[PDB]
Amino acid sequence: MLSGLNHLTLAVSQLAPSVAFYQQLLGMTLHARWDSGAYLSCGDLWLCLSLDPQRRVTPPEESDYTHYAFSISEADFASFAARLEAAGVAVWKLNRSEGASHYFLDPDGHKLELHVGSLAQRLAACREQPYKGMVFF
Amino acid sequence: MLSGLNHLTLAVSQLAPSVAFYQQLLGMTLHARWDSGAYLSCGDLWLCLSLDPQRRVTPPEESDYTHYAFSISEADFASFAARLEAAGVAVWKLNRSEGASHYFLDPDGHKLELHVGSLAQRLAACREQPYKGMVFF
Ligand SMILES: c1ccc2c(c1)CCNC2
Ligand SMILES: [Mn+2]
Ligand SMILES: [Mn+2]
Repeated sequence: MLSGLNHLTLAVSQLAPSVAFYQQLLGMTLHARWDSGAYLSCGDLWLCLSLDPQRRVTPPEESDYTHYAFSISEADFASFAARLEAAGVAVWKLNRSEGASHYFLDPDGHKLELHVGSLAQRLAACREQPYKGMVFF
Repeated sequence: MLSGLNHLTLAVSQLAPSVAFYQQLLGMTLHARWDSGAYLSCGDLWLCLSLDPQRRVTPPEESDYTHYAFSISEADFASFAARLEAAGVAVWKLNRSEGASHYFLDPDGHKLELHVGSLAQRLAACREQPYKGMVFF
């Protein structure tokens, strides 16, 4: 039986700028780094950055909608989003189609998101403003 | 301040086979489905499947090392791997690291993993046998 996400591994093209992005800019905890990777945590999330010569810096119009959202409180959301904007972090989406979210890119174009709210809260919001064809189980 | 992973969204080329894979084969709970996506949970993980015509069915040689690992107990690992094998699910890598791992592909070629073990366990093993260039913080 599967019980959750054990870890997220992101391939990165340049290890040091990626470590800086996740640790310095996003505030995640850096536990270890080596010549070809790093281990970080974000709350209970284990994040692995893996130096991969195959990773390409990918513009958002070239990649699909696969993305990774990080939880933030309602009190912290706007100032964190505004700080990323002021720091020049690139974006990839503007329309809030799934609640209070800020969509931004990592240095390699991994699609990231700040989001306020749980799945339960999402489902409750969708009952009032459902997607097309939506069924709840 | 970021407090964890809020959700993982996978772009999928065909919604029905992806729902079958995550719900029926992998045993995740399906909470809602709409014409262009679905919401599932796996323990604390909120998974979103998003129907995306830009998703290519991608051979593993043509994608980078970015991947998503799910937690499973040691006791359940071998029978779950055998279930995936019986279903004909392709493997993209053999395990050569600490902790049991099974590296398998989803219908669109998303790189998945079953892993037994925490970040703390990995760090303890690395302290005893550090990777080349490893520094701890
Ligand atoms: C460094 C960074 C990430 C990973 C590994 C090593 C081995 C297991 N799969 C994930
Ligand atoms: Mn999202
Ligand atoms: Mn892994």
